[PDB]
Amino acid sequence: NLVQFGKMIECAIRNRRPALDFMNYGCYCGKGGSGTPVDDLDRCCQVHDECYAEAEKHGCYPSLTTYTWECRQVGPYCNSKTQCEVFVCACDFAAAKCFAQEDYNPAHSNINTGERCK
Repeated sequence: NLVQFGKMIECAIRNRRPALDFMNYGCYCGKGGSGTPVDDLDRCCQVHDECYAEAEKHGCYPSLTTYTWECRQVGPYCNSKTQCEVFVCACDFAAAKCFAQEDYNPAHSNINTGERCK
């Protein structure tokens, strides 16, 4: 669920920035979901959106999913059981690792998505 994804980001990126930074960034970081991603970080978010949308297509509801995971020395680690929770944990896991790897450009935060993401 939302809080878990937040804690998972924090874990992956070693609390280098607030998880809240990833909620208003580029064309895809935040809720939905259009145009060309402004950079590879934003593309993390696009792939994440696609992942959730696959999950929902198959009967999961990512916003209602509370999965099982742990923050380990090596990073976030999914330890879920049911199909949906395994699927949704793995969406969040790939996005969090992606965020840890990619550059965060402050000029790409809080962009006019109305105008720049069509």
